[PDB]
Amino acid sequence: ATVLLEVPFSARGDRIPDAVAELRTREPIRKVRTITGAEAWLVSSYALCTQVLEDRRFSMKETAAAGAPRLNALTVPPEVVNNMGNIADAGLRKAVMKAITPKAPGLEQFLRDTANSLLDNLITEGAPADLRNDFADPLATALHCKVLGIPQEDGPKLFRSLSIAFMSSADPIPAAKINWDRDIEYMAGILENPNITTGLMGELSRLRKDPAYSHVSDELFATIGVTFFGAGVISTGSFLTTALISLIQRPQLRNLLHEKPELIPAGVEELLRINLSFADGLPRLATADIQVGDVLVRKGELVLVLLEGANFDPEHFPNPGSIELDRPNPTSHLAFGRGQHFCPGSALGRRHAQIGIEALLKKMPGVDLAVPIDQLVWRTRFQRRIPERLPVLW
Ligand code: HEM
Ligand SMILES: O=C1N[C@@H](Cc2ccc(O)cc2)C(=O)N[C@H]1Cc1ccc(O)cc1
Repeated sequence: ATVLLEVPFSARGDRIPDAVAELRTREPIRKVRTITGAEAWLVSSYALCTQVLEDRRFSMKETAAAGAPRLNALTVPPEVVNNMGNIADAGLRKAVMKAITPKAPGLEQFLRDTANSLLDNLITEGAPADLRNDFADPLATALHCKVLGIPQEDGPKLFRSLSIAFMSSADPIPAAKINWDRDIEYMAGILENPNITTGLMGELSRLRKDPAYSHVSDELFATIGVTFFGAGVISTGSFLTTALISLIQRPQLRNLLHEKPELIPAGVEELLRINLSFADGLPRLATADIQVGDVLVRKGELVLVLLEGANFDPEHFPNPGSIELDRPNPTSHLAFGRGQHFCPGSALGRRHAQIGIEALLKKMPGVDLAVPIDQLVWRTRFQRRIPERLPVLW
């Protein structure tokens, strides 16, 4: 006799496990056990994933309630699970959104110059190069320092928190609180620094002294900086890293995008659709009894939305494992979520990858893995799937 299915199925981010297709066709909502020992519903078809994400009765903020079944332990204060709600209630949503657009002046040129500079340094050092630690992550870090308006030299200090902040742990993590309190204090100091006049933190620093915002807490202003740096850098760094693997594995596609770079936006959209960067389903707590497929989810139960369940669903994306640049529904994937909590940095994440890949194909058109693919070391118990090193030659 066996147990309930345990999630996650695999930490590998280069291929989807066969178990996902069997679950989707046979039991697209199914009971699973999480690493905390809690039970949850796993949803794995495009139709049911979209239903859950569009129904606000499946709540993200209630996942932080005491005594709720948990996917993993919180690494942030519980009020921060409601981060975007707190931002909107303070009247700051429009300000935050206009600061993280890729259309900000100098931003695209900064991204291009930084990507080229990183790749030139790698070419000078000679092969093998590590495209995660010496390209994808520094590019994500540099981009978010610029978007935030904070010194580039402070990027690596803030980055150091992320290997702990985004763990997917059964128990609370002592180091997460140490790093959180320290990073909050850094961002509080940025708000009092008169040299910080640009980017998101420059705008928040001005709004803090505006009478319309005098009753917004200093804690919220600092929290916006820490959370947007952290979520943005881990999400863009990890997506670009695993998109580069998908590209390297497909020399025909790599050659086509090198010859016709005007197809890079459509290629990136497919690379988003097939991306396995999210290591766990997205969690929601049922606030009511809700019918999902054949199952009545009860109030208080945990539901997990499996993004690669939806994004590889052949009923919505025929031939789902194939990158096809002429699909009729190309942005209808769930890589950025759906509904109330749709990613606010979607446009910035697209541009980061587009410019990173464009620069790579110009400088490194023969890029290939320097080791057999089974030699990549996949990070475990983490909210993203990423290889620890990505050694390439060219
Ligand atoms: C390719 C890059 C990215 C991917 C794949 C991605 C993916 C996602 C997904 C799937 C969600 C929904 C989570 C849920 O519903 O539980 C989300 C939300 C979020 N993302 Fe992104 N993201 C990316 C880039 C960014 C960037 C660049 C930023 C900020 C600079 C950012 C900040 C956020 C925030 C703050 C939320 C919470 C939204 C809310 O609760 O309403 N992300 N992201
Ligand atoms: O809990 C949150 N925390 C932050 C994201 C975050 C989590 C941990 C951390 O150290 C920094 C930011 C938020 O903006 N909203 C929510 C929901 C969330 C969680 C993870 C994620 O990848 C995206 C959204």
